[PDB]
Amino acid sequence: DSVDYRKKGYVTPVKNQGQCGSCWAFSSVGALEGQLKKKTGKLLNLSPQNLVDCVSENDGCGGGYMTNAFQYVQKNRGIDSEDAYPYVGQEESCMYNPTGKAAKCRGYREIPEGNEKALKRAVARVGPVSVAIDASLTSFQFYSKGVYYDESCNSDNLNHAVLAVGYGIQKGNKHWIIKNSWGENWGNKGYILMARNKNNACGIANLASFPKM
Ligand SMILES: N#Cc1nc(CCCN2CCCCC2)cc(C2CCCCCC2)n1
Repeated sequence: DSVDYRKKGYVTPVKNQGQCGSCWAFSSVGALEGQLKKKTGKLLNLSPQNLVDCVSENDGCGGGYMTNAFQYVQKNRGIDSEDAYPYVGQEESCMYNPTGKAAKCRGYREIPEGNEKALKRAVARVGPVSVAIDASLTSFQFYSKGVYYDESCNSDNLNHAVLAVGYGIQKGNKHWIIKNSWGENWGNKGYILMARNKNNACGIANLASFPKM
């Protein structure tokens, strides 16, 4: 009763957003990449920078919503690849070119708010899902091993965007496998296991969505 999409080729390497508020763009490109692999049998790194620069409804390096990024890729008729529109860590003018186009989107669906059952179904039936969490605690930041649970985590304080790449159980502890964008150096090779079915720990199911392809 588990899945790990890193084993299935749905997940690109861990990235480092640096000192830009673009976690949302990495979340979005990660969910898009998964769907590229689901639909086509192959994926590639997609461009966070395209999103930071071209999604005007978001705040570039000052934050943004994944749903807005998916809406943008749909309306735009594409998103460039990372290699075609590479990541520079700051907002620049929108320089999207359809010649670099690597993925398309025909909408998105939002998981019902606070429902981890629905989220589990979504991860099983779609693949990697974009989620948002309270990552503000010192204990999240210094995570290294095991299943992260902190009683101080605030589910109404969503301040960081990440990506659910699977679920399972470790040492009796149900978990979400979370891909972050703080470099491979952070956590466990850029990954964190977060508590699953512990009353929506850190608001994991409060802002969950995936792109349609
Ligand atoms: N990276 C990323 C990222 N950075 C910010 C900027 C805040 C900077 N802030 C400055 C003071 C210290 C704490 C961080 C906001 C968000 C999103 C949160 C998750 C869901 C809703 C969408 C917005 N993500």
